[PDB]
Amino acid sequence: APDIRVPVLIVGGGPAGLTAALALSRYGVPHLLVNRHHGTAHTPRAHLLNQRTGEIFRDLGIADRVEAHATPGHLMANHVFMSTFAGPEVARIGAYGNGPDRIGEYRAASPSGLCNLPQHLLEPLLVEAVQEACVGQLRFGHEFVSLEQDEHGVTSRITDRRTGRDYTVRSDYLIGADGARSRVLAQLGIALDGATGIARAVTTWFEADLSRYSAHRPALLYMGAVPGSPPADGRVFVSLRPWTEWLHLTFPPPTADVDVEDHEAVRAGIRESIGDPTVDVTIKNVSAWEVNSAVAPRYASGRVFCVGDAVHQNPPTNGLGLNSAVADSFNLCWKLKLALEGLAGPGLLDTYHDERQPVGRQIVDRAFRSMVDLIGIPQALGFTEGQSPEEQWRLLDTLHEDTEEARQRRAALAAATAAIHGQANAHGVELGYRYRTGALVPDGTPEPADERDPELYYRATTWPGARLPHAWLENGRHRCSTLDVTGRGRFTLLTGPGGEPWRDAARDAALDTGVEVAVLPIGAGGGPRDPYGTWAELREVEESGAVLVRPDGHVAWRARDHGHAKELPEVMARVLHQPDPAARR
Amino acid sequence: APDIRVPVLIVGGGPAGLTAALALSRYGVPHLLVNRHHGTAHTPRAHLLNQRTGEIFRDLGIADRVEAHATPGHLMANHVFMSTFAGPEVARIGAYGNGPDRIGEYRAASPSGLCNLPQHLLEPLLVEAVQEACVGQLRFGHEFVSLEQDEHGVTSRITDRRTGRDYTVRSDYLIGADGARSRVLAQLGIALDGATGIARAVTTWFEADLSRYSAHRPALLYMGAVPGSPPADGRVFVSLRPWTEWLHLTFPPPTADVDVEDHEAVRAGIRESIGDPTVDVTIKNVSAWEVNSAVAPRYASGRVFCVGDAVHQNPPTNGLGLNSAVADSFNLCWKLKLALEGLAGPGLLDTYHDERQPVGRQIVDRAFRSMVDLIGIPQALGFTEGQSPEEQWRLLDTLHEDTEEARQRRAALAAATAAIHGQANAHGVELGYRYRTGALVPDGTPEPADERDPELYYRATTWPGARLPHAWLENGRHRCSTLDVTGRGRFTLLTGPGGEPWRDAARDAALDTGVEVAVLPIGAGGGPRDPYGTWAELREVEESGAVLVRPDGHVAWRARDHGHAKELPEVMARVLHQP
Amino acid sequence: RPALLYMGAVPGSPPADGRVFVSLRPWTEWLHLTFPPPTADVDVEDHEAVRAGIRESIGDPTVDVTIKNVSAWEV
Ligand SMILES: Cc1cc2nc3c(=O)[nH]c(=O)nc-3n(C[C@H](O)[C@H](O)[C@H](O)COP(=O)(O)OP(=O)(O)OC[C@H]3O[C@@H](n4cnc5c(N)ncnc54)[C@H](O)[C@@H]3O)c2cc1C
Ligand SMILES: Cc1cc2nc3c(=O)[nH]c(=O)nc-3n(C[C@H](O)[C@H](O)[C@H](O)COP(=O)(O)OP(=O)(O)OC[C@H]3O[C@@H](n4cnc5c(N)ncnc54)[C@H](O)[C@@H]3O)c2cc1C
Ligand SMILES: [Cl-]
Ligand SMILES: [Cl-]
Ligand SMILES: [Cl-]
Repeated sequence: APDIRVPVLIVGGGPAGLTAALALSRYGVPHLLVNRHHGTAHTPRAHLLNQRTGEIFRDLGIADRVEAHATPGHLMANHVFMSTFAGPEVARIGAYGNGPDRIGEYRAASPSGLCNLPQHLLEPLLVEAVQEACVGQLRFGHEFVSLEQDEHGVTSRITDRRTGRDYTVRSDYLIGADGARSRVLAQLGIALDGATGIARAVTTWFEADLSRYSAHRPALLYMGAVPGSPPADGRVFVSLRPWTEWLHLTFPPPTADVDVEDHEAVRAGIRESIGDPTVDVTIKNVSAWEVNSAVAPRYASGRVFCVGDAVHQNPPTNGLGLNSAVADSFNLCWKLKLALEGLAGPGLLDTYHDERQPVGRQIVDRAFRSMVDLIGIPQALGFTEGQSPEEQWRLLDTLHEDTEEARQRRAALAAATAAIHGQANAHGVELGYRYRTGALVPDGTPEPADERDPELYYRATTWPGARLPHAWLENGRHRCSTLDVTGRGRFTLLTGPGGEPWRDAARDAALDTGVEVAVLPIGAGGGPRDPYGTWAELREVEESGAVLVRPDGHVAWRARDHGHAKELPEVMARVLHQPDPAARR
Repeated sequence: APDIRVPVLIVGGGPAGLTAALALSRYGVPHLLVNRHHGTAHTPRAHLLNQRTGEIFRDLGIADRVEAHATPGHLMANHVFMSTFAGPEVARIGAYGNGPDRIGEYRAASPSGLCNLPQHLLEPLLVEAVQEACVGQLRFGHEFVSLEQDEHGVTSRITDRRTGRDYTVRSDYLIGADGARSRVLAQLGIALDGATGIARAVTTWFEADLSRYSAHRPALLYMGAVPGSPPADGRVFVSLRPWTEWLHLTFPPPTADVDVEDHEAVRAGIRESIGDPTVDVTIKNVSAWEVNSAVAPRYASGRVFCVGDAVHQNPPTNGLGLNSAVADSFNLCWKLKLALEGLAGPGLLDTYHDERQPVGRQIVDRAFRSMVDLIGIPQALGFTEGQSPEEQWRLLDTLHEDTEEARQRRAALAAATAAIHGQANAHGVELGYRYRTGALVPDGTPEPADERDPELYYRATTWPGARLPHAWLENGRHRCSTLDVTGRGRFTLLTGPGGEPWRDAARDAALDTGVEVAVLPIGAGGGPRDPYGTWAELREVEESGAVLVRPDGHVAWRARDHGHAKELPEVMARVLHQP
Repeated sequence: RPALLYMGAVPGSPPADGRVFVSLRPWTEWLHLTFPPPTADVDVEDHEAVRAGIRESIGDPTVDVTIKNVSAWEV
């Protein structure tokens, strides 16, 4: 006899969990979320919000609230390598699409920019949105202990940490959003692939007016090396509030004792990284963080689905962790809604693993290689163990000399610096991932490809599994994206001139499946216009064709022309995995 | 074969029709709206937004946009009777719940205030919200010509006025939102009851800095009488942007040359009303419009439903027309949504007329009686036709003498002033209307009644048919009304401690009817809190009981205790009029 | 749809009767350029004719138009 019955139990109220609660809130699905801690994040942790996250927050209706508090992209314009903050600079690249060679592609790719908003500010914004909708319930100070699942539901044991009293929750489904060392994932018998404690990071949150060393070269990341240090002893400054509020990251050797409470010693390390004793440093927090590089081989078992840091862990390079957490929960929730309605079978819920687990592998691999690229810069300079400050100042000074030695060091520094685009301008990784199996019906066309590095370069496509291309439309006098007039908990069929047969096809699809397909003509039927012609360029179907958009803004299917309209009802049945045991496997 | 097939055609793009397109947008219902004019309203027209409209705009997600542009309630604090604007004042009452004797009741009654936002500003906000949703389609410059309907739908003939191209729309339902002289209502064979041209009103929109004559007595309405005029020649000043943007209203006798383009003449008239020839007056527009008071005996026929000015017309007094237009469309759209999904029949759509026609009768009668009350002030002062300026100045001055004559006029003024509460503080009209037949199950309790004038005084109740009472809840640390956590396209069952049996009952109701009833415990089960205990006081059920709230914020049913749980499935089948 | 140049054509005009709006102070101060035919009598003092033409170019008579200057220029 269970204490609570609810359609969905969310375990964990970090970004992944709160994203799932907000999505289910927007879709009208009652849920309970339990979070072990009494409050939201009390330190910055992850901060970089990429364009995909920006699009998901527009769909969930919180983008304006996030933007009001976040650092804007133009104050993240560079990625800097330096000696001390007050000393000579080593190298610099354009970051986050601000450089003239990337800014066009970044603007064409999304209605959203990149911005910077740390977790102690983001999480309260998600909490407020969830409380305002009043569809599900948040319980902070409540700890998940264990689960059993069966054919029909999931029975979970929960502890109220204040009262010490246990209770049980019976749910149709459970979301594991409980972060690294997930108890939910463990209870499923799923063990991550990869290494644990591959490094420690010591992250210090502090206040210091460093505007004299930063404002002329605005950046999110200033990566420093104090002359007389081995190459591994890099000092990473992260701008949180230009140019007064900061993180400082060090990577202590495996055999160093870190006293997180020793503010005195941490303050002296930061003053050494700055190299200007007149800058007053106030410590706000110091945290030691075990860095892993690991990914779950399976994301789900039965009626339990794990998201975010429960199924992927990586170094902070690329800032992919937070963005991938948001996109995991946004992939899953519209699928749980249709299953709970009886409009989709367990076959649709299986596509969560099929679509998201390969992205988990991709981001863990990319973040690892970007962490290893960092040491290339001080190596190119000729920095090693056992060098005096004076020897390293001389290597920096002799860098610009008219010798064979200096020419080769300048070449090695340019090559080491070029590789940092893999973390500063990784547009293909951020926006260009495509689901190749899952809640989609291939059209028989080959995947578009070119000679450009697919990690660095995004290429807009309606190929099924791809995120729908962004184009500026106009609805009367209202400027709106292709991504703004799709999603929001429904399927949308984008059509054009000569697309009338799509209306009866969509009508038949909804009758056969009980799922509505909204028909939206662009540049026809009095619908939104394509003022620049950009949508006609990107849609890759003819005027009479169609692009079928899922509730998460990925393309489920496309059709060159209205010759394919009669396929739509069967396409929708296959996307929804509607349990037809005669249906064709 | 029709040109266009669409669930709902809305005819008319004023407040009523734009509200319907916004509600249908929020509910995900594809629709088409045609409006004969190429633009939204080009002059202020209706401006007073009452608390109930504020609540509906909170439901439809646009109340913050409206509030950013509107005059706030505290700047509409008085209703003023005066001579000239620059001359001596005659009388004053508190307005719109600003007086100390009404402010408490107005604050407890709603999460929303009253505000002032003219139609030329409000209509673009609704259009923008509809275009942003991109669920339905707006076509301005398109004119409805005629319809025919059958068992299965409605076929309308439309003309594109710029091209003269004609086309046909086949819709399941049609909303007539086409305003006064509704072409849609006519084609239904339904004629209004009440008179036409009961008067002519001349409305001048102008700019003048009158802060010196208004700031010390903030009002929406300054009602003046230039000494040497008959009582019927009242000048109504309406504040639009304190204190530089105004309307000036007059009621010329049904015989008089009204040149609307004669600006220099209107301008001279406004200057005389002000009584201070140094004030610069810039005319922005002059409009003549015929004041009616009629109400349709029937709001609907078959698959066609008429809202707002199509079905009720009244003088501007009480500003009920704009508010009632919004509440008509909000009553109707959630019922259409359940009808289109096959979860309700024509029986639910019949409740539109049953609920809203009686409110149309009430507002037309109240507004007429409020218009008639206005002449009572100048009459109390002893003003009549055929008096000189000096004669009327003398009567103003003598009003405060220690004579019997002056004692009597003083008493007659006070009584005529007290009647203006029926337009200035008519809280029971604005918020307290209750549906007694329609999409509701009466609980078998007698309707709460009391001694207070029910036009003036709102009495909060969960008696089925009433608007759900406002209480402040807190959901975690988020402050929210009972009205914020209900509505928004769904049925909600508010419960309390010992209400667990309502869980199984709502699930059974969903199985039998196909309509979800969201269960929301207050002060139990980790749900929203009632920090003051106000909700426990207003809910008029026990802790273990239930209040069933409709998508429009009205109560469909209540139950004293959890023993009534087993009744919820049949209650839901009767509210939805399932065969 | 922010622009320096908004080039209009009032339906029922010859192609050569283009109306060019030039944004000078977004969105309250403007130029309006026409190219009258070589026959036309241009009266740079008839503010009320010029005003009626701008209102026509705009297509919304609720927009108040205040003339600052009219000039004819030999291209
Ligand atoms: C100390 C620390 C510092 C970090 N700093 C950075 C950084 O600088 N840059 C960067 O890019 N990434 C960083 N990360 C990772 C980043 O914070 C995550 O990628 C991001 O929060 C997404 O995580 P999530 O919501 O999946 O999990 P989390 O943020 O870990 O949240 C999961 C939540 O579940 C709760 N929980 C755990 N067990 C239970 C249970 N049994 N019952 C109920 N609740 C439970 C936890 O209390 C926690 O609130 C850091 C991580 C940690 C742990
Ligand atoms: C000149 C004027 C001044 C007013 N001033 C005041 C005031 O000061 N105070 C006050 O309280 N009330 C006033 N009103 C009334 C007030 O505007 C209405 O109560 C309010 O507009 C709500 O109206 P609605 O949406 O029902 O209709 P409306 O605002 O009349 O809008 C209906 C729309 O339908 C369109 N239409 C008509 N026929 C067709 C067709 N065949 N096809 C397509 N579309 C069609 C019209 O173009 C119009 O835009 C005024 C009305 C008028 C006409
Ligand atoms: Cl804690
Ligand atoms: Cl938003
Ligand atoms: Cl709002």
